[PDB]
Parts: sequence; structure tokens; C-alpha cells
Amino acid sequence: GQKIGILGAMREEITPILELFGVDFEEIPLGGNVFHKGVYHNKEIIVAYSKIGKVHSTLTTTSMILAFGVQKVLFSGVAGSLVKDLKINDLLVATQLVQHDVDLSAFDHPLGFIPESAIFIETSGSLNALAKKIANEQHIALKEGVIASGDQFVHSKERKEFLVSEFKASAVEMEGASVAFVCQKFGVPCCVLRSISDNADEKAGMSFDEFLEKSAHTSAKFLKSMVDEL
Amino acid sequence: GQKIGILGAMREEITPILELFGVDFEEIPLGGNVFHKGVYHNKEIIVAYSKIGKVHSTLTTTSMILAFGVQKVLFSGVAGSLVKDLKINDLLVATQLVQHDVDLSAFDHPLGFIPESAIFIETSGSLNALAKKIANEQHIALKEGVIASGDQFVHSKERKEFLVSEFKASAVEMEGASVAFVCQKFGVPCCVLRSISDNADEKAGMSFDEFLEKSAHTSAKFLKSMVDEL
Ligand SMILES: N[C@@H](CCSC[C@H]1O[C@H](O)[C@H](O)[C@@H]1O)C(=O)O
Ligand SMILES: N[C@@H](CCSC[C@H]1O[C@H](O)[C@H](O)[C@@H]1O)C(=O)O
Ligand SMILES: Nc1ncnc2[nH]cnc12
Ligand SMILES: Nc1ncnc2[nH]cnc12
Repeated sequence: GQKIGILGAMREEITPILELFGVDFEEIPLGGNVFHKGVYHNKEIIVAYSKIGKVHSTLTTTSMILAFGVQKVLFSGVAGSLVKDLKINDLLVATQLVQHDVDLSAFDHPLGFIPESAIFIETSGSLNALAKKIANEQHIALKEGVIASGDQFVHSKERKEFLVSEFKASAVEMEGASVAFVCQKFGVPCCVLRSISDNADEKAGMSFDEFLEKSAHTSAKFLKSMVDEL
Repeated sequence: GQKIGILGAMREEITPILELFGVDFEEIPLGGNVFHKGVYHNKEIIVAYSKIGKVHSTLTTTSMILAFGVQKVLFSGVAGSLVKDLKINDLLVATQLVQHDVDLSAFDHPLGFIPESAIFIETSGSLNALAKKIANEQHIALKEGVIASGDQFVHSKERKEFLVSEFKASAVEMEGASVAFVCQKFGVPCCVLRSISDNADEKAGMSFDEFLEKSAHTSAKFLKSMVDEL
């Protein structure tokens, strides 16, 4: 009966989702994005890839909420690990997200902070609960943690160190925080799932190209298991 | 007959606009923002401050377009100068905007570039034309240039140098590019006006606090002159 929004950042991240669902999808173009609207097990699903970055992801999320009236938003994509304990292909659900590249330190504000806002953005307790459930049921080692989002692809131990110490982040990506933020402002529950594609180091660009498709499918697979339970 | 959207980033940047227009404004709250909708000389004007940054400004702009159906968007605020030729209180209208903090260099892309997008975002030719007009008519030395937007308040000659060389930017701020980008995706003409409040150097934070109100009013004043001609 509900309307569920499903997002990815790149076409590659959403292709497996359209497949996995296997239904017929009507394509609606809006604001530079193409939304795939279809029916599935009595639930209306709207799928799309936002394109990379904060601006792109904010726009798409806002459009999905205001134009389609989605009641829940699930995000699927890949991310880079910042901890030894998070490996390639590992799955992770963000508990809190931060915009690691926000800097108003000149006004003596802590990094990541914007007036009239907060440093960390929370995600859905019920969706994250539902993720842990399905994770146990299928023997998947689902991890939890803070995700840092910024408009830079991280590829240096230096930046990695900063993210872990400053924000205690477990993974880094480029759209999580912006998607969760928009959903919070509209009172829409949000879930951010990510699969590790690299280790955000000097070799990050290499590993990313190698595992993009695999990681993308693992994440997409899990996200579908979640929708089957909603 | 038209619907015009007017944006500022901070409450301080929009207070003079509400005053200058002097009409009665109905307050509509949406997505964490408060939109001031009112009638003026037969034109419906929707005013609001987005809050600081790319995510904030993208969300507000998208909401103004999708929920209120604005047909034109005028932005007013302050900015930091990168050139000797641009002084405190000087007025500037952006011809092109760039997101100076986007970095996908790890994939051998030029800075500021995001796949499926472009480095520079163009603004309205007709609105910028109308700005130059009114600028001559009232003896205002209106300048033109490229504006760089990022989620960092710039306060170092070092970053300043980088912005001028990499992007040939004349001024730096935190919302211009995101507002213009959203308007472009929806085919809405956009105009970005800024008044200099500082020189983006080590003393930028000091100068900003000193001139915020003045600069904000100069910009607001001009923006109103523009609406009187629409
Ligand atoms: N190699 C691509 C750029 C991917 S940036 C990494 C993306 O993957 C993850 O979803 C991040 O959040 C970003 O959206 C290209 O060169 O187009
Ligand atoms: N001193 C304020 C922060 C202003 S950041 C500079 C803003 O002014 C200009 O409009 C920029 O684009 C930003 O929105 C504070 O500490 O809250
Ligand atoms: N190392 C990294 N930095 C930023 N976004 C990413 N997405 C996947 N890996 C990433
Ligand atoms: N120096 C600066 N950096 C970023 N945004 C600004 N807005 C006004 N001055 C600024």
C-alpha cells in the first residue's frame, strides 16, 4: 500500500535493483533525473540514480519526496572503508552521517557543523532494525557505523586518518549525508546501505573500478530482501 | 502575473528584502524552511533564506520550484573577493558558477567536474542583461564574473590563489553554484547577485561580521530594483 523510494548514485548501482525486482517500469523524467515507477507486491516503488555528489543527491531526494510522495527512502551504493575491520564487499548500514567537508572553522565552529543544523544526521531506527533482522536470518555479517560524505573521492591515508579521528567514521562516500538530511527535514524514514568497494587509500581508484559491479549487486540484493518484508 | 522566487542564505540577507517590499507576507513552513509568500505590483513573490551551504541551498531551491512553481529565481547575498579589482560593498552578478570543492581527480577528471554534469553553470542572459541596464540607469558600478561556491568559508591567501588560477573566479561564496544548478535542471532562469563583505583572507571572518548587514542591504536594494522592472 505504501510508496517506497529507492536510490543509487550511479546507473551501475541501480541496474541490479531494476533487474532483481523484475517488474515493468514506467520511466518519468524530471529535473534531469529519470525515475522508474512500478508496482511490486502491492507496493509502489520509485527507483533512480541521483548522479554523484551532494548537490545531485539532494535534488533527486527532494524531487522523490515532493513529486512522488514516497513514504520511505532506501539508499544503495558502494563506499570506501576507513577501518581495518571493514573489508571489500562487506555490508554496512549507517547509523549516523556527517558532511566531512563542511568548514566554518573561521567562525570558531567545529568541523562538519552548519548553524541551524547538526553535525550528525540520524537514520531510521525501524529500518535499521529491519536490516539487522534480515541480516541474521540470512547469515550476513551486517556492520553498523558512522558514514562520512563529502564531494571528494577519498584516496589518501592522510584524509582517512582525519575522518576517523575527527568523526569516528567507519566508511566514506559522496551522497549518504545529503540523502539522510533531506529525508529528516521532511520526516521521511531513511536507510543508507553501503558495500565496501575500496579502502580510500592511494589505490582506491583502482580497487573501485575492479569491485564496483560486485559490491553494487551485493548491496542491491540486500536492499531487495528488505523491500520483500515491508 | 508571474511567480518570482527570491532567495538568501541567512536570515540577515533576507530581512531587508521583506522590508523593502513592505507588503504583507503569509508564512508557509516546508522542509525546514519558512517561505514568505505575498503579492506585489501584480506579481507573486516567494521569499526565503535557505540556510548555509550546498545541501541547504539545493533543498530550498528545489522546494521553491516544485512546491511553489516559481518561474524565475533571484538570489541575493554577500561574497568574498578574490580580485584586487573587487572591493567591499561592490556589487557583482555571476555569469558562470563552479563548485570549487568537487574533487574526482582520482579518476583523472579535472577539478570541479562531475560525470553527467559540467564544470561551469550558466545564469540567465535576460536577467543579467536587465541587471546591467538598471545598473547604468542608477549609476551603480555593477561588475561581472565567475563565482566559486563550496562548503568552506574561505580565509587564506592560499585557497584564494587556487580559486583564481584553477577557475578564474572573481568571488567565492557558499550557495551560488547549487542554486543555479537546480534552476538549470528545471529550466528556470536564475540570477545570482552578491555584494563583497570581505577579501577571503586571514582576516575574512573579521571583515564579514563588520560588513554583513551593510553588504546585505546594498544587494537587497538592487534586487528590489530588478523586481520593479519585471
Ligand atoms: N569512477 C566514477 C566516479 C565514481 S565516484 C564514487 C561514487 O561511488 C559511490 O557511490 C560514491 O558515493 C560516489 O557516488 C567515474 O569516473 O565516473
Ligand atoms: N558568520 C556566520 C556564518 C556565515 S558563512 C558565510 C555566508 O555568507 C554568504 O552568504 C556565504 O555564501 C555563506 O552563506 C555564522 O557564524 O553563523
Ligand atoms: N574512497 C572513496 N571516497 C569517496 N567516496 C567513495 N565511494 C567509494 N569509495 C569512496
Ligand atoms: N570568504 C568567503 N568564503 C566563503 N563564502 C563567503 N561568503 C562571504 N565571504 C566568504
